[PDB]
Amino acid sequence: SQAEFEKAAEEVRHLKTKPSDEEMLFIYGHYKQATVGDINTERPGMLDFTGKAKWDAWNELKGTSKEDAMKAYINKVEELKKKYGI
Ligand SMILES: [Cl-]
Ligand SMILES: [Cl-]
Ligand SMILES: [Pb+2]
Ligand SMILES: [Zn+2]
Repeated sequence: SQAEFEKAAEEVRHLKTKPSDEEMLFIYGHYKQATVGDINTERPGMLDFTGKAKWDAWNELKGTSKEDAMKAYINKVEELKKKYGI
């Protein structure tokens, strides 16, 4: 639900240990897919590697519905809370 999505977006900021870059990109990609939906931008160029990594994570989810990305985002945050603590 929307209230669960809001709770998860808050709780993920409070993990006691920083998740891996892969976990952080799962969170970023699904957050975008659950809100904007399919990627609507061009991949960052030049030396913006942080931007390219985020873009690639969101691009891989093209086709996923907002509702399914939201559910996966919430589930991942709950997984991260159990893994790292809050
Ligand atoms: Cl890193
Ligand atoms: Cl589904
Ligand atoms: Pb579905
Ligand atoms: Zn907070």
